[PDB]
Amino acid sequence: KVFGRCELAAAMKRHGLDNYRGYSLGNWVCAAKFESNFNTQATNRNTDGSTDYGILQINSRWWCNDGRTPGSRNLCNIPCSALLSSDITASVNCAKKIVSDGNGMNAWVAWRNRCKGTDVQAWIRGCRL
Ligand SMILES: CC(=O)N[C@@H]1[C@@H](O)[C@H](O[C@@H]2O[C@H](CO)[C@@H](O[C@@H]3O[C@H](CO)[C@@H](O)[C@H](O)[C@H]3NC(C)=O)[C@H](O)[C@H]2NC(C)=O)[C@@H](CO)O[C@H]1O
Ligand SMILES: [Cl-]
Ligand SMILES: [Cl-]
Ligand code: NA
Repeated sequence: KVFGRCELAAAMKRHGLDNYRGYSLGNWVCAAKFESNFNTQATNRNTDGSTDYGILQINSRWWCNDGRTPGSRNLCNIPCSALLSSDITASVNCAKKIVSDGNGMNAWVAWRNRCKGTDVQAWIRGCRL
């Protein structure tokens, strides 16, 4: 599923991401935009053999099991394919654990390089929230 911008904003708010660990909703929408282009089915292989999955590009070295990332963990206790669903529940629940793990939203490379320190509120302009 390719979400609309305000559609995804509404979904993340309902699932409790707006100001989760202090990160306003626009941060999460900006992260999703540049990680996946709002596409729940996005996948991308990394040089270390791991793969990033879903709307928030959650990585199989740490967070989910995809059966092909040796020596990895599965800290969200979830198959990585669950992160590709049109229902973003699994991705949001896992994202809450990632952002709580010490480095905040710096765990998302695209967030650090393209959202951090910008006017992220613009990502929820015009949305009925
Ligand atoms: C969205 C996503 O999947 N991002 C991936 C990053 O999570 C991952 O970075 C590494 O993440 C782990 C887990 O959070 C980091 O380990 C944690 O480090 C903190 C700070 O030192 C420490 O307090 C925690 O105890 C420790 N947790 C565990 C379970 O060990 C690790 O430092 C990150 N590595 C970095 C930032 O280089 C990166 C790299 O695999 O991939 C992203 O896609
Ligand atoms: Cl915001
Ligand atoms: Cl933080
Ligand atoms: Na894994």
